[PDB]
Amino acid sequence: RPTFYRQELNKTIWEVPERYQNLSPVGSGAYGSVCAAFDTKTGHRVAVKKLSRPFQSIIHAKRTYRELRLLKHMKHENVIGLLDVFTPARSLEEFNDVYLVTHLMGADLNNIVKCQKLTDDHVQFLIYQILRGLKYIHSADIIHRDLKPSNLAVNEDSELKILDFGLARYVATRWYRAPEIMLNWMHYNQTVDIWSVGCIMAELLTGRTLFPGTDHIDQLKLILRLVGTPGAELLKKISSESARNYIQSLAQMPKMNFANVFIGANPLAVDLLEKMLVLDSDKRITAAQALAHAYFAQYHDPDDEPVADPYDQSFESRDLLIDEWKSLTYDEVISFVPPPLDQEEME
Ligand SMILES: Nc1nccc(-c2c(-c3ccc(F)cc3)ncn2C2CCNCC2)n1
Ligand SMILES: CCNC(=N)NC[C@H]1[C@@H]2C[C@H]3C[C@@H](C2)C[C@@H]1C3
Ligand SMILES: [Ca+2]
Ligand SMILES: [Ca+2]
Ligand SMILES: [Ca+2]
Ligand SMILES: [Ca+2]
Ligand SMILES: [Cl-]
Repeated sequence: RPTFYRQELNKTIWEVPERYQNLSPVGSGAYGSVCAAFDTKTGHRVAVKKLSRPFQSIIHAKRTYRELRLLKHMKHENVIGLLDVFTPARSLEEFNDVYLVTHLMGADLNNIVKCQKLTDDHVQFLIYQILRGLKYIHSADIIHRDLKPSNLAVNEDSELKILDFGLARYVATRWYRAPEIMLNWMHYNQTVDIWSVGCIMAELLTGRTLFPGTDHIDQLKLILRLVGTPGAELLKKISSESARNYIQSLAQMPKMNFANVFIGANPLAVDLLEKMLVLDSDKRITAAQALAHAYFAQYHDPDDEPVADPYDQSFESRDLLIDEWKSLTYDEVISFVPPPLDQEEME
């Protein structure tokens, strides 16, 4: 059995195996807070997330199970996955704390673009990696729904991983959210995340936020100025009569030619943005299709753009008692198998 030690971090006690040393806070994550650490077993740097009150309510308990199940399933170089999961509890009866461990990523995407005019080749690499991660999660019927620069972890070499996907069943930015999500439209698909990629890519190319709306109405008006007024077919998706009447009442605006908006950008980048930033979600390019776009020609490699194993989400439709979610979560902690340190081979 491993020996644990206690340390106060972010004003609360963390209890971790002695394997993990030099814990230092690196910010909050979804439903928890994160510390960087040194893994003395492998000499690797890791990030340890302590979930906040994982079993306080049925909402917390199911979200704890959801996150652990998802992260145990994700095995892709552009998606956050698990090196370890632990609890100081010796039994289910004692079980009240869950810690998740992944490879340390020092920054988020806001740290990459803030003080650096990115080259086009570098933007290609960043967006390529997002799309590769999205192809993988979407292939398991998992959608992010709130993709944004602060949900993209990046290391010192610009390697990127998607995180905080598949969650949520504090005031957040809405500047990157798909219109169908921001406005609660009745049905949507995986391409909500592609809208977000378009917003991110636009900002990496120009250094400016594409749609910096002050509220949901101002954000919609900014979007429509770029993409033009939608047809009546799009109203089909909106439940609220007041919202439909409002949108319908707006003066007709033509779509802008993106070449006149992103002056000086690679024409292939402009073409890709035109395919991502479409209001018709059935018309939006998918992640897999975007990976084949000529903008990524120097990075694209079909042998290294894998899909996910099938993911059983049947638990999502079930209402269970708190102790049932807790026991299921405990089972998943105990059954976790750490991956090999080296899981890759030369092409
Ligand atoms: N520094 C770093 N490195 C990797 C991941 C994270 C991380 C996690 C997280 C998720 C699962 C897990 F098992 C361990 C940690 N959740 C939020 N963050 C963020 C902390 C600050 N914003 C950027 C990443 N932070
Ligand atoms: C922070 C800087 N970003 C912006 N001012 N974005 C809004 C503009 C862009 C999106 C719509 C079409 C064009 C291009 C004109 C506006 C509205
Ligand atoms: Ca390759
Ligand atoms: Ca490597
Ligand atoms: Ca290897
Ligand atoms: Ca090959
Ligand atoms: Cl599974």
